[PDB]
Amino acid sequence: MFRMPIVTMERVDSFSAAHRLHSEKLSDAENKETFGKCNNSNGHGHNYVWKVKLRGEVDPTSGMVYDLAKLKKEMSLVLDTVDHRNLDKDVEFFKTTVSTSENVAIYMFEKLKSVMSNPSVLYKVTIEETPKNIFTYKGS
Amino acid sequence: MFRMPIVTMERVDSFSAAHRLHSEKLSDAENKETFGKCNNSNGHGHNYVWKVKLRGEVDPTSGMVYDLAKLKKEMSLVLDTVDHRNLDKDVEFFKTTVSTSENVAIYMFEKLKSVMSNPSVLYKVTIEETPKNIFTYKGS
Amino acid sequence: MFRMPIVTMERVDSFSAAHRLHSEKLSDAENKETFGKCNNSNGHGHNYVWKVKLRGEVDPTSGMVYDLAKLKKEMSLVLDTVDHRNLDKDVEFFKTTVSTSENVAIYMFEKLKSVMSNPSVLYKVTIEETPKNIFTYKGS
Amino acid sequence: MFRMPIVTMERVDSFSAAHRLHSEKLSDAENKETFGKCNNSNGHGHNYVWKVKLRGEVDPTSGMVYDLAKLKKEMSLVLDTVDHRNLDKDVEFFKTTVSTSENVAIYMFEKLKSVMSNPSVLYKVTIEETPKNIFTYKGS
Amino acid sequence: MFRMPIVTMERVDSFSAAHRLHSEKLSDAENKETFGKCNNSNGHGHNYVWKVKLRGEVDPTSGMVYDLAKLKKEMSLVLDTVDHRNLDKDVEFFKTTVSTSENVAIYMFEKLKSVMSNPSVLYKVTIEETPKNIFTYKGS
Amino acid sequence: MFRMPIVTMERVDSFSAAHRLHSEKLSDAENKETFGKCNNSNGHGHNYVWKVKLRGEVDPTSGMVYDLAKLKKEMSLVLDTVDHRNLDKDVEFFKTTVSTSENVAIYMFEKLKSVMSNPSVLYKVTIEETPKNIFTYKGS
Ligand code: NA
Ligand code: NA
Ligand code: NA
Ligand code: NA
Ligand code: NA
Ligand code: NA
Ligand code: NA
Ligand code: NA
Ligand code: NA
Ligand code: NA
Ligand code: NA
Ligand code: NA
Ligand SMILES: [Zn+2]
Ligand SMILES: [Zn+2]
Ligand SMILES: [Zn+2]
Ligand SMILES: [Zn+2]
Ligand SMILES: [Zn+2]
Ligand SMILES: [Zn+2]
Repeated sequence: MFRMPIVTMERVDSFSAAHRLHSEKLSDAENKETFGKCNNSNGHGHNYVWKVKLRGEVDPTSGMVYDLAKLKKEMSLVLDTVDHRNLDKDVEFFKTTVSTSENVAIYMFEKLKSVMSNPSVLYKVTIEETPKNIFTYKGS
Repeated sequence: MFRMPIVTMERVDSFSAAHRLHSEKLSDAENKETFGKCNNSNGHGHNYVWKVKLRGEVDPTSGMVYDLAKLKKEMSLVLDTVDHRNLDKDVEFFKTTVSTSENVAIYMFEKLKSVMSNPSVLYKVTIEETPKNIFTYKGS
Repeated sequence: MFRMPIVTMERVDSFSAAHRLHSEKLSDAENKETFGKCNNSNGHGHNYVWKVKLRGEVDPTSGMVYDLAKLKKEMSLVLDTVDHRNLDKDVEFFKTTVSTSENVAIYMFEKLKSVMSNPSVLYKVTIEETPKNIFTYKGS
Repeated sequence: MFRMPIVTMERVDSFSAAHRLHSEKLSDAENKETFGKCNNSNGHGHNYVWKVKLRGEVDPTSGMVYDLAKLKKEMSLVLDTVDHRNLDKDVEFFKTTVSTSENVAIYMFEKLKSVMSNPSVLYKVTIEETPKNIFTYKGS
Repeated sequence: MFRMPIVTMERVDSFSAAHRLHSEKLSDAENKETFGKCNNSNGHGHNYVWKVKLRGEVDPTSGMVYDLAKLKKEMSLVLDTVDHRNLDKDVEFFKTTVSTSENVAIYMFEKLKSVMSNPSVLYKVTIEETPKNIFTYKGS
Repeated sequence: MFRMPIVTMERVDSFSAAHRLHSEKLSDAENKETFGKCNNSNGHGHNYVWKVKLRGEVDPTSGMVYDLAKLKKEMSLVLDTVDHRNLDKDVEFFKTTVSTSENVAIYMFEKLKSVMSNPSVLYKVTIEETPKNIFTYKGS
């Protein structure tokens, strides 16, 4: 056995979605106060940038940390759940957990981990809600 | 009189909004066929980039095509109508004109022209629905 | 009849390709002198950004200058010819016209025009050879 | 004779400079009112993005609108005048014309035109004072 | 008690400032040699990008690592000290510590920490002096 | 002695290169299957973004983690080996190690470390093969 160099591989994609920040554990007034304009009753939306970062040994034969073709398919499966959708209304997960970008990052990390051929190399998910507001999550 | 150099001045801002592409002049099936995933019943959303381009003589005293402080205020007035809103439900204009980015560009151009201290220098509006889909409008 | 507002619609994609700048109408020395490091005998490469800009009346029913789904398919047909290829060796056109980005812009414009469902709205092609070197072409 | 396709070629570079917006034709109070925080007595600064756009026939032999190596040298000559400098204090031109980005665009266009091997193809200069504030100039 | 997922939240803003790199502990010649063109006597300037990264448990009710509205106000307080200013002349801190971007990152981190409602979640500051030169600091 | 604040300094540059992903330890069919379109026999290419990140104590006199002028020269030496070249054919290293971006990141890290005046501060190399595919390496 010979341990190979450890490298990271990150793949960037995006999805467009609507949402409204509204907690079922808060009153109407509290939701307005906590979430401000993000609580607009008819919602608003974002192009979310999703970056998926893997870390692992370089394979000596393929030269890859992970098969990009395989990652593309797995990421597509996750993106299908959220792209051109309303997070709070169309995605079961967000019925019971507020759709802040913190919680979106967690959702995407966990859903991806659930579909991956080799989930052990999943290292970090990034969600950019806008170019100015960036969230990351590395799991438990 | 002495005509001064003609220069353009462009200012970039953004707004987050939800929408759904659905024409009242189309059947449900036709809307699905025309608009595809963009017709998702609960909508989706974008961070829209708005660029406002002015063209005019440079003022010999101030060195400006237009007062940026004034433009910022006028652009804010327009952005207030759409930011963190649902275009089709919250903005009267989109009740009767489909919220394609073509029509958003027209809306923003016309609304801005309506609030400007000097609307004669308004030259072009750009809307980037995503980084990959860009629309421009120069008026009548 | 009622002429509708004229708007532009631009769609951005990319392709990765190898090339070498070498004219069959120049000597070896002249090619080295004209093209410098771009004449490296084993070639070099770029991620080329391709932007396709259309201009036309907004449709009153669909709200679109052109059907994006249709454009995506037509652009794919063109991109298939160049993506992950060697321009000078794999693309017949470049056997007899030097693969400068000027000539790539012309190639992509003409090939796209050749496959378009409605080529009359094609307005401009942009090729970014790198983020710093940008070329555009509007046809004859 | 055979007229060749007309293509544009644009090259992007940058320079870092300090400035203060202050007109000798305005009083202290007027300068404060016209220029606001831009009139800060000790100045402020920008990374200015400079884009130089040329337009002309493609050469049948070289495939180029202009020799990029030559443009790089000519642009360097202009950039030497402004990079890591204070516009108002170090550049003679700005002693008598206010250093607004409108006037910077004009300055760079004219200075470049003055050093170019083939100035007839110079088509447009862009200055981005910040990513949000963009100016262009096409000459007389 | 139940420990919640740990997520990062990063907010990006910018400021324009002039500076000159000049150490009071170096001779004129040494300053020229150490700092080169950055020692230009009348200074130069940058649009500095500032990114503020927080790390902490997601709140189960609000879904947030930190209140963005609160962060915006706190970051504004820091930005007021440097925006449209000359670092070395207008900001007391830089009279006695050289205004390299390393030291700017430290300054902004410490000043922000000093005004924060909950400074325990401050994790990292980034300063981009230009798009090509990036500095980060995580405190003591 | 007094330990100074630890800060990172990162410098971004780029190079254009051709390559083909093909392992000498795989059959023709296996190479096609492993590498797909990346195995195109005449190759393809990328503008690779290279970021070089250093980490170390801030110098109390210069205010720098490292001399940028020195880093620029050292990075140039590495870039000379790959810019406007074919990785697999022109660079000895890639004759025996597949030119995946994982292995490019390792190559650039090790080659830079080999030429650095102070290699102890080298912390991380990033290679962006395209804007969507990003690799990093921190050494052994
Ligand atoms: Na909302
Ligand atoms: Na975003
Ligand atoms: Na929809
Ligand atoms: Na956008
Ligand atoms: Na070559
Ligand atoms: Na490019
Ligand atoms: Na000032
Ligand atoms: Na800028
Ligand atoms: Na200076
Ligand atoms: Na910057
Ligand atoms: Na290949
Ligand atoms: Na890249
Ligand atoms: Zn939101
Ligand atoms: Zn949409
Ligand atoms: Zn090339
Ligand atoms: Zn300024
Ligand atoms: Zn500086
Ligand atoms: Zn490749």
